[PDB]
Amino acid sequence: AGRRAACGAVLLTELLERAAFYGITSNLVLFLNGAPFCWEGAQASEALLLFMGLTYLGSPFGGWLADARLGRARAILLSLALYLLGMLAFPLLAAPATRAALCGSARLLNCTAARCCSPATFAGLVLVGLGVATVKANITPFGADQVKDRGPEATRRFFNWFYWSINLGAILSLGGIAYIQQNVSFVTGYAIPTVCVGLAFVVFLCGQSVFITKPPDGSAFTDMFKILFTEEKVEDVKALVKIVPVFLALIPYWTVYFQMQTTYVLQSLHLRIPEISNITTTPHTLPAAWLTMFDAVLILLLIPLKDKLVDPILRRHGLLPSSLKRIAVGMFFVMCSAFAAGILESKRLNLVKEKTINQTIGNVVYHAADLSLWWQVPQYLLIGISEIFASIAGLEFAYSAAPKSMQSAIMGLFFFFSGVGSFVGSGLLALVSIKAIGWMSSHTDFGNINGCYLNYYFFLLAAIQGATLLLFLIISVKYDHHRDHQ
Amino acid sequence: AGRRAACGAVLLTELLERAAFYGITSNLVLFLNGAPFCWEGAQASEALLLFMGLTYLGSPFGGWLADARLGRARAILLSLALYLLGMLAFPLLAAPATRAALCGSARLLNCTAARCCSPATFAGLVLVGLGVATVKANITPFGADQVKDRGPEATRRFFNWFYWSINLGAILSLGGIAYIQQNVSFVTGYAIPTVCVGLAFVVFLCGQSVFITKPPDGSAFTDMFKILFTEEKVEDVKALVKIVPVFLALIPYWTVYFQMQTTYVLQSLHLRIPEISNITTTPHTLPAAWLTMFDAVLILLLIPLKDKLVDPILRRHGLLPSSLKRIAVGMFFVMCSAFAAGILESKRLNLVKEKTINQTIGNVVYHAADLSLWWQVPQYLLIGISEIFASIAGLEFAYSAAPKSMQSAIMGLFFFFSGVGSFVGSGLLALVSIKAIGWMSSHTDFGNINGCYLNYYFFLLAAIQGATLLLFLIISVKYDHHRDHQ
Ligand SMILES: CC(C)C[C@H](NC(=O)[C@@H](N)CCCC[NH3+])C(=O)O
Ligand SMILES: CC(C)C[C@H](NC(=O)[C@@H](N)CCCC[NH3+])C(=O)O
Repeated sequence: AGRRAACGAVLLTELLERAAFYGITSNLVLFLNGAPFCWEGAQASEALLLFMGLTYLGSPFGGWLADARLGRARAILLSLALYLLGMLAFPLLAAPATRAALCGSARLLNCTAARCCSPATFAGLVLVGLGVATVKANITPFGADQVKDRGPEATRRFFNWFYWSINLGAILSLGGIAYIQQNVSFVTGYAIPTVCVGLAFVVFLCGQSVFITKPPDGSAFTDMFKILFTEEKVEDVKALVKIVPVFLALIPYWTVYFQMQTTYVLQSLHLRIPEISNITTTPHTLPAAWLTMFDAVLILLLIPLKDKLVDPILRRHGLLPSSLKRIAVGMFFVMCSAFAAGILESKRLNLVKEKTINQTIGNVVYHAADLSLWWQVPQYLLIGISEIFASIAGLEFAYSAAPKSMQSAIMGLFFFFSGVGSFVGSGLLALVSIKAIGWMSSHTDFGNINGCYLNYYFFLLAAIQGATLLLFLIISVKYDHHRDHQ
Repeated sequence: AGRRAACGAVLLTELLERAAFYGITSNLVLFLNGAPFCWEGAQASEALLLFMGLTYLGSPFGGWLADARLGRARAILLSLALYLLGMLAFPLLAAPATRAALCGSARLLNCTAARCCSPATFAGLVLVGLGVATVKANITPFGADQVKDRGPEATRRFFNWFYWSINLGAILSLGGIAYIQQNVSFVTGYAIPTVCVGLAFVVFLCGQSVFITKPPDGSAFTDMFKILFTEEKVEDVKALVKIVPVFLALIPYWTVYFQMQTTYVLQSLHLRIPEISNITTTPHTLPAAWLTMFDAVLILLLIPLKDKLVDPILRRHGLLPSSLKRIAVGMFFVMCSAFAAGILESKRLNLVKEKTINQTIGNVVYHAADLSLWWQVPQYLLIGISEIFASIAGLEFAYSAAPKSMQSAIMGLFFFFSGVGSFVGSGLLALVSIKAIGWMSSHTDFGNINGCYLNYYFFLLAAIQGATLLLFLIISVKYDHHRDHQ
């Protein structure tokens, strides 16, 4: 022990940061379709798409800022400051007293009659995305540096609870904050994540007195020679060009898991959801963020079992000693869950032809089938086993396979390739929606999937995941042969 | 080279042996339901079940005979002699001139009116099964001993063409011999496999002059001490008790692949099969052995591609150096094929509700769907990739992981555990047919599956295969750690 405070402070900072981030993405589309904006669905979705795109693209640049110029701690503080500065825009816009201060004074109430307060919300989204980008690429290596002098097992044990805190903040946001934004006063609904950001900044500032920081290395990126003589700078390029194919093969894995995360909630919208006695009935409604947290809850339950039972057994039996093998196991569980979801959708698509029941979730009617929502339990347990096997392993791999000088930059490139996979998954979803292929071609997301073929999409995702699993297993052997052999 | 004749003779012997064996099992049920016997379907199926059971149970005993008493070459010759002696019973029974010599003189022609010539056919089946049992357990180690002094790569290359010859004899039997037994004169239909057995015996006798044999070791099994001091006899037990869990975990793999081999042909019976111009039309009919060889043809096509392209690349890239990893890859392909077959059956079960077409294969009407048989091409290509990855690897593993003194016995135990898996698969098929579970509960095999749920059975087989794949991958690491480390 001894360094328990330096880890707890980073865990709390990441928890609050993820809570605020999943608060801004849980009801942003519904907020843009409201009194102050009255935007259309296309632009409302494009706003969140550009937000996540800036978050993914900005992430590497945040690592370069934390490595070449700043010390990866002042970088986190500055990024959290820019994050908090952009967080006030949403409560200031939702408040009628300050909506006049932001831009004009929004008159449109029933959306009877092209964007209002566009620069304000766009600057807020840009600053929030850049803040999340610079934080996520610098919070995992700086957090793992607190226990780096104890061995890789300490970093893995820390990353376990790091992921656990990320999906306890996500549950606290999607469960509590989103329900507040959906049914009760909205100004406080957006003010709570801002308070979370402020508390995270304060916690990091107080924890700076016990953190073990590293001085910046400015003359590290200028020595990326590409024409072929100081030493220890050649190895930083040899250890960098060898980890690129791993991320390239992980891109389609991100594609499959992001499309699965979207389509799983989309399918959960079309199942029989039980009514909470007096929480989702009149005059309130059930938020969709709970259907989204249906998999963070399982992860939160699962992680303590892996850290206490699975990891010691696998360590004392010599099973899965490297992170790449755990990533392969996670991808196998991902394709298994995709096949299970395809089976469940094939069974569900036969029930909607006979009888459909109407349910209201997002103040909209969904024609669900006569099938309990708890039938998604196996398909969610499988992705729960996969993320605790693939995501934590990928994080500790990006932390360990990176050079000592370039860590935040490599983590930012990891998140950027994850975002590239997400965009490839969006393009794949748009590809199967053409007139040639009738799979998922009724309308855009959050609609009616009774006329679509989601089981075929799940089977295609499973086949793709299996192919990229074989590819990753092929390239994993070619990479582990240079870790302790060459 | 230099030893090309000693390998070609064993390949031809195995080819003819497998051809005769797959000739006796292609139309045995239809033969027992005919003029000389007029048996019922239950006893006709029980006869083949007991035949295969004696084949599987007898296999280890054949290895003990080839190791403790005989020299594994005289054992093969004696087993082939007993095989040929039991092969004459079927042509002698089918011939009207000798049917009176066998037992009485069978009068029942239209089966108007409890077994006729029961001792004759039972003794023939018993002797043929014991012959196949003693041959299969002694033909692979004796055949692999011709190239054992060149390295494991030579044994793997030999086993490739060994499997290729096994499924070229199977095609020559199911394609040519079964079509002769189905439409044209039946006496010659059963006399052809007997000629094949005689030719195999003659070929082995002529090739005995170039085979490299091993003297028998009688004092090898008496030293299986189980209470706990000559050396090299303790290692023979340590290398024997360690390979038992591998076979125990391979048992459910055999269960899944035997049930798949049965249900794949059963599903192929319910698809649109094109008519050969003047081969399957009046007055002839399409044999089911061709629908069964639909996967041996693909294997025959695939094997030369693996021996010439896949193996050199995997060798020069350090990929899959052990047989257990290839077995795991084969099991992964098996579960992938099971999922694909489940998808295809889910698509097929929706077409039979609208329109069904009638087709005659075994002189019986099948209500097939309006779906081409060539849609089974992916599900058969996957099992083709699996067998060339799992079966050859399992054979070379049973040959290499066995002690030098006990090889045929270990191969016989391998085939016995395969048969145990087959019987477990039969019990599993009988388990899902209870009144509680409506999966495959219309009737016995070779019937109507339009009222059954074969897609659910395929999904269950896929889940079981994945579970046993994870188990095998877990136990594979615990076994490879004592090959070159301990
Ligand atoms: C791999 C990264 C990009 C994703 C990771 N996701 C989670 O932690 C989820 N378990 C949270 C669930 C909320 C929506 N389904 C992350 O948070 O960074
Ligand atoms: C693993 C052993 C027991 C099976 C093996 N099977 C084959 O070779 C098939 N490819 C033959 C196909 C004919 C019926 N589908 C064997 O022959 O021993």
